[PDB]
Amino acid sequence: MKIAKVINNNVISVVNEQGKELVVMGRGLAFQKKSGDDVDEARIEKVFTLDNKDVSEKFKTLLYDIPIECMEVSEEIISYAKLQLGKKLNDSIYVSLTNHINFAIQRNQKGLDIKNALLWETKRLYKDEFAIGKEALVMVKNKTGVSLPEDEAGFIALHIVNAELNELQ
Amino acid sequence: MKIAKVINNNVISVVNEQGKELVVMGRGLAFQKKSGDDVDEARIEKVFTLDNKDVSEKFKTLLYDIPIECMEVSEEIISYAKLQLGKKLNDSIYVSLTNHINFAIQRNQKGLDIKNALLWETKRLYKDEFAIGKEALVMVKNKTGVSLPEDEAGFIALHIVNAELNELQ
Repeated sequence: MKIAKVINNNVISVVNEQGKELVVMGRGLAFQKKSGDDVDEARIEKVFTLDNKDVSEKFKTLLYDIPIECMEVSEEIISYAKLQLGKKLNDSIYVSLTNHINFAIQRNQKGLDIKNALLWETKRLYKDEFAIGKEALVMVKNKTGVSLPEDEAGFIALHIVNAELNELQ
Repeated sequence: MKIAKVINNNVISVVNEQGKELVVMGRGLAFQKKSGDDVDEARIEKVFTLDNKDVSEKFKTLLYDIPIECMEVSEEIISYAKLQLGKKLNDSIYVSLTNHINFAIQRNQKGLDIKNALLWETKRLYKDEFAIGKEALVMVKNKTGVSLPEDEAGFIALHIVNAELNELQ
């Protein structure tokens, strides 16, 4: 990607090929470089990505209202899953668990649980991915303490199967 | 949220409680205003949120890969679903469908088919959420041409129920 705009020597503005402007803070990113030049990845300290407030209505509350701690947790949870599967999983699961863990905490406080009505079938039909979900759950309860029931783990397994881009082992 | 850092009159830097530094651009955001003061909502024209090269492993590819068109579509999908349900669904579904749609396109192109073997149970067990999922899918396929089968739609329904705040109506 290339630098399109320059705010200062350290902070530059990039337009990704995916049509998204990024603001990258680095140290001397515009120094000894030019606009239209490919963004140096060594001097990158911090990156900022564009929220287009007109289009990104609800998208805003993800990047605003999700605790960074929960973010790390979810990233590491699915990194665990990705480590076990070997496949670069669909990005959808990562963001779903950040809100889902936070909502699970609230659900736990409410004294309510959700049920997976497909669980009896799911447990048998999807053994490995459910097991990885269980292992992930172990990681969840050991890192945060949040314990989700098998139903909820089943929903995670459903997201895992949607996250698996082609079974090939 | 507060304006903590100021690069110029139109571009400011917020430090959110969720440990997120934000670069918000808007005409006169720092104009007359002060550090520690709240970002003027009417002067918010463009927002940028922090992406960390170390922390955001997968979280990075979300905000990089997602096209603005697909974002609009997904916001509209959930808008349809949210209008039908009258429930402000969990934030996960919005971002999950942007990736799910892009990955579904890729899935369709690669010739990856995933038949939901749970769908046959889902028919009776998940009537409304799946029906609305289908209606939303109709909307997607008419607007974009991107057509998914009942199986994939069923998986979308699983995402919907994970984003559902239960039947609290």
